[PDB]
Amino acid sequence: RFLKVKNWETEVVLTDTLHLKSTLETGCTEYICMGSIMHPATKDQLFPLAKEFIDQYYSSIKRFGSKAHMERLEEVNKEIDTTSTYQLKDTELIYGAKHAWRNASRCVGRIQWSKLQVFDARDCTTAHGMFNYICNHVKYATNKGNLRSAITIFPQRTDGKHDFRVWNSQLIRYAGYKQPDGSTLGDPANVQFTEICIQQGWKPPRGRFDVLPLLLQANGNDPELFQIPPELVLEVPIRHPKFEWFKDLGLKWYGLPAVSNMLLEIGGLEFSACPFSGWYMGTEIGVRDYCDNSRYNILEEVAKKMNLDMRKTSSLWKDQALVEINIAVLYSFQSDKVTIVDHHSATESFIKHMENEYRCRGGCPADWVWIVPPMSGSITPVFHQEMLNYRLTPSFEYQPDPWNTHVWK
Amino acid sequence: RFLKVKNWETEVVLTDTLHLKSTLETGCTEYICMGSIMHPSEDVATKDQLFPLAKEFIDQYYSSIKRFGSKAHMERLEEVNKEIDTTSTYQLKDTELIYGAKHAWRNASRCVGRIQWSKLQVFDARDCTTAHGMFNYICNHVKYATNKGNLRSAITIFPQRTDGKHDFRVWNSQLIRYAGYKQPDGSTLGDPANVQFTEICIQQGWKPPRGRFDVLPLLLQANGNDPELFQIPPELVLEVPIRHPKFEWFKDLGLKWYGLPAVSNMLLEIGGLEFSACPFSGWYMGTEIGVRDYCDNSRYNILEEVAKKMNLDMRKTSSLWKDQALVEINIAVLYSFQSDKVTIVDHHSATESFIKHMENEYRCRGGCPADWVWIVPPMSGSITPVFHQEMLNYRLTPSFEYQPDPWNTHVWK
Ligand code: HEM
Ligand code: HEM
Ligand SMILES: Cc1cc(N)nc(CCc2cc(CCN)cc(F)c2F)c1
Ligand SMILES: Cc1cc(N)nc(CCc2cc(CCN)cc(F)c2F)c1
Ligand SMILES: Cc1cc(N)nc(CCc2cc(CCN)cc(F)c2F)c1
Ligand SMILES: C[C@H](O)[C@H](O)[C@H]1CNc2nc(N)[nH]c(=O)c2N1
Ligand SMILES: C[C@H](O)[C@H](O)[C@H]1CNc2nc(N)[nH]c(=O)c2N1
Ligand SMILES: [Zn+2]
Repeated sequence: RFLKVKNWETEVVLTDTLHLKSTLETGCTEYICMGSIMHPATKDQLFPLAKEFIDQYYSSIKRFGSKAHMERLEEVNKEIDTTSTYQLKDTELIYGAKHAWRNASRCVGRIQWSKLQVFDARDCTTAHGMFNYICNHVKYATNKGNLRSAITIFPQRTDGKHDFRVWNSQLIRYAGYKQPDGSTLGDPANVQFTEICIQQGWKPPRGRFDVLPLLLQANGNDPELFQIPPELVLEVPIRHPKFEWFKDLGLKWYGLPAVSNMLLEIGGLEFSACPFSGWYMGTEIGVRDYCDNSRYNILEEVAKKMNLDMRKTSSLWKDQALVEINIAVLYSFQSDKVTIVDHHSATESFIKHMENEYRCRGGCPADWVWIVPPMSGSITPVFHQEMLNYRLTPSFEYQPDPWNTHVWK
Repeated sequence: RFLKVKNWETEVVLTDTLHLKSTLETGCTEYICMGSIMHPSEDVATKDQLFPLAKEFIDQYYSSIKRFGSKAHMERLEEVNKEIDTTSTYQLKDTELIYGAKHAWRNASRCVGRIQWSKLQVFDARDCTTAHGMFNYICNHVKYATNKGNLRSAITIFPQRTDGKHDFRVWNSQLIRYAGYKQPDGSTLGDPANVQFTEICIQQGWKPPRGRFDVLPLLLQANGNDPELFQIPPELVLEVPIRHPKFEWFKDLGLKWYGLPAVSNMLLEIGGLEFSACPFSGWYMGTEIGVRDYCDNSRYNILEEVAKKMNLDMRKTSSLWKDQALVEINIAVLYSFQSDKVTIVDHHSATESFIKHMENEYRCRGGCPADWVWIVPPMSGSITPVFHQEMLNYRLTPSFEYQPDPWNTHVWK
């Protein structure tokens, strides 16, 4: 009734008891494992989700079953009778937001989990208010380059008709344009959203790295376009410490990764607009953003200027060019004093974290498929780490795109 | 009953119906996924356990040859059923043996090489009775499979398990491996992965040359008896010296690797029968050597030396000095194997072939069990197509399974 996991590089073994607290499906069964699938209330249903979280919280402050505690257990249960839902105390919102990050199985950055700055935006009511909260988030988090992790939490879902949503998948993305001759300008992953913003009245500059506008939806109304003041959008020009022609590539990338399309679930409530931001692992930019074939796809471009044998795959010209690109990302950010972590430091930090979590908490849900970096996998320590994956609450979940689901006016 | 998988690089979606035939545990539950665990958690079948397993294997063999429900199919079932009832086991026809072996390979969810599953040379060694006999069967396998560098997939199959007390085992984990010697001071000579098995060999009288690339003796076990030592004849062990197309100094490293990878510690399960000794071999993907064998810290661990020779700034990690030297190593391995006309496949060619295979298998067979954590190569993962491919993992039989290390199990005399 316990589970061990081994590190085959170190032969260290850890015992998992924390898993005895999951409930949502993994999607796997004893007959099929779905570890690589990207995606596998009423009166009744809300009470116990709230109940278990309050017990969770009060257990986290020594005072489990305390004289206080039951008054909150009382008050929360009382409020659900009247408003149907209920509202978290500031204490609960901060705990719940920090623990959703703590339980994000796919996040390698979680050693930093309790150093989360929470911004309570639950008094927001209009897209204009949303824009204001988001601008203050970006400015705080960017912090001239000394980035700090933060989340802004907008009002919880109530009936579905009046959701608050950030339609951008991230606060800061570059735009994607369909070129008349079948090709794509900018970031290909963003063609659809970019066409919506254009359809919505955005006047695109139609270059590669055009920062998309914010498309914010408050209280179920139609979304509205807002352009983020550029003085808040910190960007880095990508140069190489060896190749002088590298600056000639015209490459830049922004400094603030901020996820804005996910759903945060605390005690049964559903915060559908909860943008959060950290700082980059270099491979996110170098390997995935620049080198996916469905993204900026610069491998051919870089190897050409490196003059590499591009005919046979066994020359490993893609591998060589990949390493160089990621050297330039990490070097460009460090030269411009913008926070960045390479995949070796990042993965070394996550082994520490797993060690911490097993000692003080008894388990750390982790998704090997996402924690292992997209490059040089086995030379990082997480590659040889067995992990158990299980779903703990509070949690970040996916949700449908608003445009697939929104009935306009 | 109609599970979907998506490729996130191409948007292709495939429909899996084959999963309905799955069986033994994945190791996962609705509450915990174990897809990154390496393993799970007198033991021989009864007449009652065996009847169903055999029937279903026979039913599926006869379905494969478009003879399901035929009189041949019906007599075979009755022949098997009676044999299990009288002898508490049964013997596969040779045709069934070959189909079973090929389909355990087809079914092997961790194998990226499966596009070759049906071109497999099966050697029926079920008439073997002694360790000397095994040595001979293995020598023939090595020579056939090596083929002067034009490698050829093969398996040799020794007698099936009876009561567990009389098993055939190849105590080696692979038929060709380099010895590893721990030292007084904690350093290791050779291959640190093989320190234990080397010590066993030495205990059994093997006189070790104590070198960085010593081919281990074979340690063969017939019919539950004590294992016995045999030296593979060196002329049958094809090796490749590792050099680099650009760095003249790379040969000064003194690297070499053997050409033939051949797994000899697994168990082949066909129709409820267990062939505890079934060495099988193919050809290498370069990353197996150039990433895992040479660059794992618990292995030969040469990144340090190679970076040095490349004059790499190794002060910080964010120089990516390990990444940079790992690439030039794997370039050298591909270049060496190719230079000497020894069959090898790079990780990009191999993953592209496997996507092609996996699609054809959905189309023609209705699914293709795959283990993402093992299919993705341990370098440059996301620039290979398997990284963006959703995969369903389930156990199809016939199958290769892990089994305990024999030295942990065997009782001596
Ligand atoms: C502080 C620096 C951080 C780093 C270096 C980091 C690193 C990463 C990386 C590399 C991924 C993979 C993302 C992808 O491939 O698209 C990821 C996923 C994730 N991170 Fe972090 N992270 C950080 C902070 C945070 C914070 C502050 C939160 C929430 C408050 C968070 C929650 C998540 C979640 C929920 C995912 C899953 C994404 C998904 O399912 O698509 N992370 N993280
Ligand atoms: C023909 C060329 C082949 C190639 C290129 C190939 C490739 C691979 C690779 C790269 C692995 C991962 C191994 C590791 O990281 O330790 C693997 C695993 C495996 N292969 Fe293949 N293989 C080939 C032939 C075969 C054959 C002939 C069989 C059986 C008849 C087979 C059955 C397996 C099995 C059972 C595993 C799982 C190993 C384990 O879980 O320890 N393969 N293969
Ligand atoms: C909090 C956080 C930190 C970090 N270090 N990374 C992320 C993911 C960010 C991200 C992902 C994707 C692709 C998601 N499939 C595109 C982006 F523009 C983006 F910012 C989030
Ligand atoms: C048939 C086959 C083909 C291939 N291409 N690869 C393999 C795995 C072979 C192998 C694995 C390990 C590590 C096992 N823990 C060490 C070896 F020396 C070795 F040959 C098997
Ligand atoms: C998915 C799966 C495939 C297979 N053939 N057999 C099993 C049974 C138990 C088992 C064996 C192995 C080693 C053989 N792959 C790895 C596992 F994760 C595992 F659960 C499971
Ligand atoms: C813990 C983890 O499951 C382990 O390191 C696995 C990961 N993936 C692998 N993939 C392959 N091909 N070979 C391996 O040995 C491993 N090891
Ligand atoms: C198919 C596969 O599950 C999918 O491509 C996953 C694999 N691992 C990943 N890991 C990270 N960090 N990010 C990703 O987008 C993915 N994609
Ligand atoms: Zn699973």
